[PDB]
Amino acid sequence: RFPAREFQRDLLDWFARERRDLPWRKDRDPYKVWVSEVMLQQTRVETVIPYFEQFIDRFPTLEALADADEDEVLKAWEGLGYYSRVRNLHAAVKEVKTRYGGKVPDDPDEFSRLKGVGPYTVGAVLSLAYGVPEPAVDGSVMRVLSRLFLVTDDIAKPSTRKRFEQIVREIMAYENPGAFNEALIELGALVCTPRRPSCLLCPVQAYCQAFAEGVAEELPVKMKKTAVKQVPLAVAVLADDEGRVLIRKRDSTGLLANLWEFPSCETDGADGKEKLEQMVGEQGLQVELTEPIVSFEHAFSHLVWQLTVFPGRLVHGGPVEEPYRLAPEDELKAYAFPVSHQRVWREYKEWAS
DNA sequence: AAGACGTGGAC
DNA sequence: GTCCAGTCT
Ligand code: SF4
Ligand code: NA
Repeated sequence: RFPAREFQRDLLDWFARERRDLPWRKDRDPYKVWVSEVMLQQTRVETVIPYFEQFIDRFPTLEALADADEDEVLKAWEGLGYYSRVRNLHAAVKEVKTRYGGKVPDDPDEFSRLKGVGPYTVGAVLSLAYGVPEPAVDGSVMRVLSRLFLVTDDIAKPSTRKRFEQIVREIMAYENPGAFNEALIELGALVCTPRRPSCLLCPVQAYCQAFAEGVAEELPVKMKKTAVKQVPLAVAVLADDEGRVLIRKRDSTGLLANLWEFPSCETDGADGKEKLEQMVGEQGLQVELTEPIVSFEHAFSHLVWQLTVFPGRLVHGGPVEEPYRLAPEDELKAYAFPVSHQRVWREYKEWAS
């Protein structure tokens, strides 16, 4: 029904000619392939490249990552977003070392069991690093296959991904699965792009039903994103006479987990300075707050923070208890802060000067 | 199933 | 402004 060999030949030959020389493509070490694949989840290649180089220089082997402190690993991810990815990777490499002696499982079922590894990552790492013929369907590959085969099912449904995986299992080049899987990904990045695909240059134009019917710009089908909640947030920047600043570590469950922040309160529409003073008072801390110096927004995928920054002076009436920490200005650089709170500090320092 | 979960480009 | 670059729950 489908001329698989003709398709594979046109695809893999194109790939050998156009493949980009990306940093994680220098070899097939499973640890390096796995790190790159996790960083690339909902993150563009050009964004990842500098993070990857810095991460692998700090954590050159799987055992190095496993043996590192969680705060050092989070700092190496700082700014990349979706920070549970790195907490899950860190737990997963620890299990690979403790349990499997440091060798990344080559069994799909075993690799699939590690935290942060789902169907795409299983297929990506095992096909590239070990030759295992598991499909590696990400959103780009879903777009490619939805066009090639004129599939109009919503690609957000998990069932749709399962259908695409079966398609790949039938058309795959079982002789070189890693190259086949990489080539579909590279086709989606360089040719079969979300808007204005370059169908006239495409190596597999011969086999594309969407091109035949003239509807490539209309695939894949995907539900429009649900609007997000708006969340007002009040943030205190508190310094003592010696210049040190009060920061606190977020809880390990939920939004921006285990990152550091300036003390803050979801006002839920209430007065900021009032609610902020109640919260700090609950702790050795005597604090008087200033009028707000700036307000700005910060987007997440699922909500938007509306931040207002309030300066204040801290006088020590007791010890600073966890989760809080008193940090000299010169030491703040050592802590991993979300981008929102990086901006809080930037705005505080511009106002001060 | 569908919401939680960051951030930044390209239109 | 919209859309795009997976996994846990
Ligand atoms: S012909 Fe166009 S729509 Fe079809 S796979 Fe190639 S770039 Fe995509
Ligand atoms: Na998993």
